[PDB]
Amino acid sequence: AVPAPNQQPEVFCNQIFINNEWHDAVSRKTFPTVNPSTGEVICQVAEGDKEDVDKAVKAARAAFQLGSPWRRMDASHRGRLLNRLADLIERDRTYLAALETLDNGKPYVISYLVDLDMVLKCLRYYAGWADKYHGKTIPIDGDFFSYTRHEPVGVCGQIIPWNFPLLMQAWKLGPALATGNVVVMKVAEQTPLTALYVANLIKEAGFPPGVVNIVPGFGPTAGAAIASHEDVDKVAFTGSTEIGRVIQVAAGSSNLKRVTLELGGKSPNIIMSDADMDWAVEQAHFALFFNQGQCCCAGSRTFVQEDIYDEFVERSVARAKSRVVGNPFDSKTEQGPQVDETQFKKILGYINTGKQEGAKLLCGGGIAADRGYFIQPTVFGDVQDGMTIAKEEIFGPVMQILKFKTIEEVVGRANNSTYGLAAAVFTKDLDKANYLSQALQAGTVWVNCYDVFGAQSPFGGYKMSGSGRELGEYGLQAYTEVKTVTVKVPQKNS
Amino acid sequence: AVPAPNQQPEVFCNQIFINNEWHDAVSRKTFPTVNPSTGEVICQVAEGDKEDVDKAVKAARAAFQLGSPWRRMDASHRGRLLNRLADLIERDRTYLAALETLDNGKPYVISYLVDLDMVLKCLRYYAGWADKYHGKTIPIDGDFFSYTRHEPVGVCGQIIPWNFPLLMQAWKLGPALATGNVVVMKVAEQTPLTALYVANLIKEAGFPPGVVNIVPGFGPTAGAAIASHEDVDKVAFTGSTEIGRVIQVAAGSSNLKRVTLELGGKSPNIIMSDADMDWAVEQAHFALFFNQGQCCCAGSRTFVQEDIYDEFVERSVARAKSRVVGNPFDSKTEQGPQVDETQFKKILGYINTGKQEGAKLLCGGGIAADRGYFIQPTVFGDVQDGMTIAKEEIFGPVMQILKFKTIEEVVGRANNSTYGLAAAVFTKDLDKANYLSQALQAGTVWVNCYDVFGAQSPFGGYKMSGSGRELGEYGLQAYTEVKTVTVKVPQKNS
Amino acid sequence: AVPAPNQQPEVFCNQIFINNEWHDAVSRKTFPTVNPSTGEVICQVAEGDKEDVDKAVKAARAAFQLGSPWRRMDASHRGRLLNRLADLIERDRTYLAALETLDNGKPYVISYLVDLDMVLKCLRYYAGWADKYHGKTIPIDGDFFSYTRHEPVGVCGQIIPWNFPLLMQAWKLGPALATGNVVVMKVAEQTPLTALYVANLIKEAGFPPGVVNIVPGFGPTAGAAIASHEDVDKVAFTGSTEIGRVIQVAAGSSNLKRVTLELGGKSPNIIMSDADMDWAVEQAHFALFFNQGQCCCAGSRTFVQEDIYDEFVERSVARAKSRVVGNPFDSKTEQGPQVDETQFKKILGYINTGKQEGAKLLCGGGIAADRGYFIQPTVFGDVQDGMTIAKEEIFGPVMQILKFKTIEEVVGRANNSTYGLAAAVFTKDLDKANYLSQALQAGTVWVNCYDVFGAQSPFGGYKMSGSGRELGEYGLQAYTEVKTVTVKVPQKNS
Amino acid sequence: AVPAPNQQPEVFCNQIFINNEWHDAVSRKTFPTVNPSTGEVICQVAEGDKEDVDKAVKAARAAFQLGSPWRRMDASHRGRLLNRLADLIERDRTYLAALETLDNGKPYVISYLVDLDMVLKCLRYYAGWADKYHGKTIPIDGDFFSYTRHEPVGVCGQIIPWNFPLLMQAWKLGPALATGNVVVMKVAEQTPLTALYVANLIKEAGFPPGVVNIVPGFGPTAGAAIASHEDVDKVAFTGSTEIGRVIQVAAGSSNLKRVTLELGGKSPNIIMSDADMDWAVEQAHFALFFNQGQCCCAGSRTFVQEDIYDEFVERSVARAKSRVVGNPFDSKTEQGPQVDETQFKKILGYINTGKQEGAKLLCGGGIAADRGYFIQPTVFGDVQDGMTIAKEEIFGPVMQILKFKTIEEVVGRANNSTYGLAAAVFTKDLDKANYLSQALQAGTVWVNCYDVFGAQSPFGGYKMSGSGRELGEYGLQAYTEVKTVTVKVPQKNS
Ligand SMILES: NC(=O)c1ccc[n+]([C@@H]2O[C@H](COP(=O)([O-])OP(=O)(O)OC[C@H]3O[C@@H](n4cnc5c(N)ncnc54)[C@H](O)[C@@H]3O)[C@@H](O)[C@H]2O)c1
Ligand SMILES: [Mg+2]
Ligand SMILES: [Mg+2]
Ligand SMILES: [Mg+2]
Ligand SMILES: [Mg+2]
Ligand code: NA
Ligand code: NA
Ligand code: NA
Ligand code: NA
Repeated sequence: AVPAPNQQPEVFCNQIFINNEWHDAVSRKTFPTVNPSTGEVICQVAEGDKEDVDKAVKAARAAFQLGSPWRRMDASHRGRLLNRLADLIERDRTYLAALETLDNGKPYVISYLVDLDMVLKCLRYYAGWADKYHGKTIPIDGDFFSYTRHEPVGVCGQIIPWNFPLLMQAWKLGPALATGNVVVMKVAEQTPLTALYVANLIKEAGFPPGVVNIVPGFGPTAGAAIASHEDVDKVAFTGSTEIGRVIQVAAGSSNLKRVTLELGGKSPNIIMSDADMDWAVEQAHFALFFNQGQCCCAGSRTFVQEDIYDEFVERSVARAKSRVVGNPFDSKTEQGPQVDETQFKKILGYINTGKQEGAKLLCGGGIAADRGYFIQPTVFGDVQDGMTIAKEEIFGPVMQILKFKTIEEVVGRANNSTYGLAAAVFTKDLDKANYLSQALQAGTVWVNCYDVFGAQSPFGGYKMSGSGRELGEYGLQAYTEVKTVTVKVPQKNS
Repeated sequence: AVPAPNQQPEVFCNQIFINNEWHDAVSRKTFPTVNPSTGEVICQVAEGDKEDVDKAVKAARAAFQLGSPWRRMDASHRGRLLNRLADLIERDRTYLAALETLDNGKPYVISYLVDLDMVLKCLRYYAGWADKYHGKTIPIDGDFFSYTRHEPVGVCGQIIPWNFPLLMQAWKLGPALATGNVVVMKVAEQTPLTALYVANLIKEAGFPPGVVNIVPGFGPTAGAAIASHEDVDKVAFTGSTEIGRVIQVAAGSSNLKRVTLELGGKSPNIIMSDADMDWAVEQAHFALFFNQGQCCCAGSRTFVQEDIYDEFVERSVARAKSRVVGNPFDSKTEQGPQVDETQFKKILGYINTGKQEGAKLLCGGGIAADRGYFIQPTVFGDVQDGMTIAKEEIFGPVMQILKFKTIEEVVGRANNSTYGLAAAVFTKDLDKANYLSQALQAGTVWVNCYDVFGAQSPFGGYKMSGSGRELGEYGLQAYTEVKTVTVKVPQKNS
Repeated sequence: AVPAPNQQPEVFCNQIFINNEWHDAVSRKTFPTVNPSTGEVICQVAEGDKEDVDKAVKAARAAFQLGSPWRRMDASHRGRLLNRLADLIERDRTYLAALETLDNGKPYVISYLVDLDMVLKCLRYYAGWADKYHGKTIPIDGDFFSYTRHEPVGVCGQIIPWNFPLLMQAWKLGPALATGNVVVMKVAEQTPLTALYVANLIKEAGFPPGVVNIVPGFGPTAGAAIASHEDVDKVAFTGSTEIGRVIQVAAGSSNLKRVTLELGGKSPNIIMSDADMDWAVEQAHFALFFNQGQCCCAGSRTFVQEDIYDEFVERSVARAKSRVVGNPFDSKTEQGPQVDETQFKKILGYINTGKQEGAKLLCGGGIAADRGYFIQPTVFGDVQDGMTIAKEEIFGPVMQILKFKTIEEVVGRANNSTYGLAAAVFTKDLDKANYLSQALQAGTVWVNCYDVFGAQSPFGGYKMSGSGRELGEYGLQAYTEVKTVTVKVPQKNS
Repeated sequence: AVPAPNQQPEVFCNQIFINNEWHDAVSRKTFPTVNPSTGEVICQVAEGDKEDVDKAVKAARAAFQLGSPWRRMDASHRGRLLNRLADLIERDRTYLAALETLDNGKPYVISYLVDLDMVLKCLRYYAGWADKYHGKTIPIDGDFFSYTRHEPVGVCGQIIPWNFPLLMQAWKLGPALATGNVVVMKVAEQTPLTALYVANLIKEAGFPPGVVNIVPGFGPTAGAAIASHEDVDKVAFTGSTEIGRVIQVAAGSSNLKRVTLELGGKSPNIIMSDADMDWAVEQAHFALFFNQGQCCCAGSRTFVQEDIYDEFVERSVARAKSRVVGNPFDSKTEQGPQVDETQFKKILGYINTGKQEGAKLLCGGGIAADRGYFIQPTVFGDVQDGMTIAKEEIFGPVMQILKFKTIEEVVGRANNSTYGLAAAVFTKDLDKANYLSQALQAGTVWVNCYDVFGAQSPFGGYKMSGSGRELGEYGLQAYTEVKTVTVKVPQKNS
């Protein structure tokens, strides 16, 4: 039961957020944000750059000073604030979901039932961690009392992507705020709206000025300014592998700020011959096509055992052909447009590459509508490991199905990648499930399911899919600076 | 690769161990310890009673005084001491294994390869815990600095059974010593020898006097004296459910000392129709017949799915018939005698009960030799839940095989018990394994295996099979007294 | 800032709470609950006995069945429910505070600003734990996958005292519910009202029927029925050392249910010569007189160094004399009446004992009013260790001041007790503070403060002050049943 | 009790260690390692470069393959191997200490009693962690079973400095091996000898070929090769801030390997007016002069309160003048030479800068001997925050004494630095100690002591002194790659 959306949500926030106030870019420049469903401009947004980031960092540093309201605040109260923010987001759930769809393109039903639900669960999960991430009292040698204080890392720069606007903001703000840090966030230029509105809710919830600062703008400008800043203590980035390298290089070239990266992937979804056919087919479809295929851990490499290959392919093709593409605001729409023209073109280019390299086009392969950035659900059969569409992150509704014979074979082929964000295994066998989940080199291995995220469970990549983990208890590690205090005592006893 | 045993090991220790010295009982009384393989007396052992326990408790209390060598000793050094004890036990491995067999009756090969190996692995594991069981620094509300000190619980009374003499001693000493406690141990009257010799090694290792005290003697005397003592802070008991109740009542009646119990069981071993027949058969055999069937978590209720029942039974009977019973010192012996005459007769009474109640005797059922306490491997088929041999812990080589149809059925029947120490599931199906492991009400659930103990994994019972857990990190909880220190500070900051 | 109270709050709940419904006792019997400020009957309350407890246990067991709404509920949702209950309690904060004062006697201002605040903080803290009390994946030896499930302990019997009605209920419900257990609570016969109203809010919050059941009644009847019940998995008791013993004996005599106890104390408050005089005097007053002296960890033994003894006593006596005693609803009242006539008389008997044993009566010592159960703030000087008022828990506004010379002397004198609930040290010296906090044998050691409780910090006693800990992460241990699952895998790898 | 040293220990190892075998550099080139005490060449050492690192990485990768001896080895056995290595290092303690002194220059007595003792304590500590760094079982939403596997991070490149050759090797090998990783270590060109010999002991201990590989050589060559390698999963570096940046940039430019850094410092040692004069003076001396002043956390900024400044300075100057400089093998020597000519000159240059900037030279200031790299213990008084010697890491026996008035003042001045490795506070006041320890922006804050390291307590820097922590449990974080396994189950229950 999803509330009727407002297909034309009003925009109340489109500037730079510093000290709980709205500012125009120092340059006074603005950039347009487009609605992918029509190709039309929604509104202008302040174009933050280096000078704006500088104002944001100073505000955050000021809010982080010893003795400030944010630093003195009870840990439990930080939890109270996070829950309040969640309550406020829930109050405006219908509006935010609509605005999310307008600027991103994903179906409103999904924005409401999935994106916003996950945002609420993430913030509420971390609210609980606020006063529970204990330090330790250590039984060190000699006559000493030794313990550790889990302090905030400090001024945290957070650069996020456009595929899950609200959710990426939550995954970042949740752990940072729970541990008492201050934030300078750089939202994606393609989807700045929903994040900016949430800043209004952050102010309404009671967060002190400067605790959360959002600077909308481009990457090489605002993004690089944050990564290279001399007064930013830590940076958390989610995006392409290419930019992740630039982020880490910026960190090492500047003040050696701490770094955590959540990059792309080319996750393998392995279907064994003993899998439940109907379930595997539907899950494999979801694994790749979810969120217009714009998911970091998308099952972009569907390995299917030769005994069930033919049947699996027929069913997969049928499902892809029945996948409804249209206006995201229509409750019947399963797939909306791609985020922008750049992604639109990049995906079409990959489809063309797939055709040239010898992959078998089974369905789709072209534009789905003359207005917007809609692409037909595309499925390639008989894909070989050496093919481009088998090695590069397409980030669109383009499925690759590969055939394999043995379990040893598939392990080597699945792990033969520079990526290692996620992986999946579909089987009814206990030993095969354990054998594969142990052998697969990925941050997350789903068994008989896919895209199962939980605020409780860690998520991150192996190899070049990133470093560090987000969500769960692990998501607090990167936002904590450990201090050891060793005190001389008259006589130590157990 | 088992060294030739000394079939008549010399006894060097047979008195009360207090303050790293050997004492006769105050009463000067002694009791005989018998060799179950011949029924002959090995030697006399000091019969400790209340007055002897009192001397041991005072010695322990003195060793636990603030400022004592044991209290001031670095946590890491306690670890060094435990590793030293392990090394000494390894030096005398061949001797201890032989002595273990002589007094307990289990096969020498098993004493050497299993019991002693596990003892070594238990002590070495806990040695590593000595300086790693951290306390916490807590982000409490207000201007305070709050933290916890994990202190030793104090004088720990440890009462152990006779089925695994050396191992039960290790499971008790390892965690207690790693956390800096002092001990007053009451070993079983049937097998006091090996534990007493280890006391010599404890002294040789460098442990301060009074840290470990051992009082051989009977239960209602020495055992009850420890459980009811006004100066014993904690008691850990391993034995029958009947005595466990007595221990807990004694604790409540005395000084409210902390209690942890490891009692009996009637563990169900579930064999699904899709299990590997050969494997399940051999494992089910081991699950019940191990250590003359004198194992707390023995799979005494073998549930077999109707479609594979007949074949499973035929193979089970054949294996039981081929099981070699004889002199424990003979390399070909799989099963030695029962611990003593009391157990010998108790088991025969159960076999008679099984015949009278209608269970089908498939093999064995009687005495295996005219000398010693040897009983033929016995297997009962078509056992029903209401039968005595299906509800009561037999503790002998008596196997119960029950038939079942559905998975929902077996769950209910397996959980329909006052016991809940362990359980096992044999299947190749992922979902069946996960379904059963979650549903079964047991402290340990083995999947496609049985009797897999690891110093790293906890062991304990649900319901009336005990309370608390031993082994792993959990094994330190009961030996730790938590102290909170909350300090007023000028101004708290995150 | 305190809202004007309704000095005559209406009672809406006075029956037995089972399956979210109100029931009369099977016997139809009722008992009167008195207002200690007037000695008049507030109303009648259903007198629950064994048969009523049986209905409660069965309902709880039913709500705990595998596949039930409570068992299947997401852990995070349990957190949501706990936060909802907290919100409902805050909505009715003014009403609950008034009702607390009416039935207990403590000052309304304190009920509102302290009791209810602490209740809200306790529930909100534990709501955050609901989905974060992780189990473990263990690197066990051999080819196995070993892990632990942290399951609910089951049907939890919770028996609470009358000194902090709402708070004791919160301390019990918070951790139990956070971990997925079901509850059968027995509230104190002297103060059943507030807890019963909270049951209504529990139903309003959405908790499934049978998750929380409250049975008002007496101890030897309803209380003993819970402790001795064959289907109660765990019992948590807070009360006298005398009844604690009875509970533990009942547990051992019945089904060996797990037990945690929170008993009395005779907590020492040590004031060193270098302490801040004004601060120590005020805190020492609060340490003992708080909540009409009806506090488990009351600083009933005030040790003062000889060089500051005379001045400390003069100031303490003056503070005691200025302490306003009267109607709890009057904002100027610091101290209300004692809970009932039984306590009233017991305290008067102790004051007489103090006079007879040679303690110097400095002020007070008699009845403060003709109506109600008011006792004058009483101070005894030159108290000796052997005196009864120095060894037994008075639980009234009776202060004992003892003189001491050295720091070594006070450690021995403070530790020479069967109690060990709490302790405190007042000093400006780093070494003295560390020396004492380590040496003191108490569950909580406050430094330069007293009665500082935090939902984040554990609380419990050493020796006969109880066993186990409440609050903090440690508060979840007793409500968790650990299950180890060890699965055989094809080939284990690190 | 120090055994007489062999002042001319024979060198047995001076090549590249790959696959438990000794190899010459592919280029066949060698470099000389000098004895700083005489300026003479000890021996030639294989000069490893990129090609040799490539051989090392491939061997490490091979040893890390799924199914290899190192991967299948029980975690507990990895602990057994670490303890064995520790025992072997202890067997050869006298020899290793002598060789440490010969190549590094530090006093033999210190090498024996401190360096080697700490090495032994580090390895034995981590040996215990091998099978205790548990993963988690998470109570995720929905019908799923979610858990994490704590897997080894992989091929770990470890680059270490020359100030503590053996110890730096222990701090790196202990955690890496405890968690099942493989290593390619690059020891300092100035002190390669001792580490190479330890490789012989690693082979003798039973560690599989390729698990530990050591490549002696220069930084821009061998070091850079490791940091930029496409198949190295993680790099741990200990050295200058300058090279730390190069390492992080190389990591971002190559394969985005994980990075942890342990850089330099300019640690403030604060002496309050109420400190114990004698103690503070002796500890301030040790704080700076330890290990010829070649300590990362050296107290290079001694802040002394004005009221005790003159007395503190007089005593400090007297202690520095009495400090015995000479042959490190002579028992009376407190200070040996600097590690090499480059450091020698760098330190002399800093002393010159101190004289030019206006700092008051109180003692020393020049060369202590005509042979070797000996520098007189130098003390500068009246140092100002803006002076070069007050901002840059000198790494020599040059002490800076600065005067201050208030506690608020010293906090600001102590924190006004790009470094933040450690700090110290000397005071008898509880409040001041807690105020300062909380306020100071440093990885380790010592109270009434200094240079107190424990294998149990974390060590690392804030700001530019590094990132991540070493030692303690935290030391395992960087050598662990978290994997989440989420399995669909029929029906999830608590
Ligand atoms: N430890 C504490 O925090 C605490 C709390 C309250 C009172 N006390 C001590 O207890 C003394 C007496 O007061 P009290 O009568 O209210 O304590 P109590 O132990 O008798 O009552 C506490 C709770 O236990 C229940 N209870 C009583 N008998 C029981 C039994 N036989 N089986 C099961 N439950 C039973 C009572 O009904 C009540 O719910 C006080 O003067 C004080 O010394 C201690
Ligand atoms: Mg880009
Ligand atoms: Mg018995
Ligand atoms: Mg009573
Ligand atoms: Mg260099
Ligand atoms: Na857009
Ligand atoms: Na015997
Ligand atoms: Na009352
Ligand atoms: Na050298």
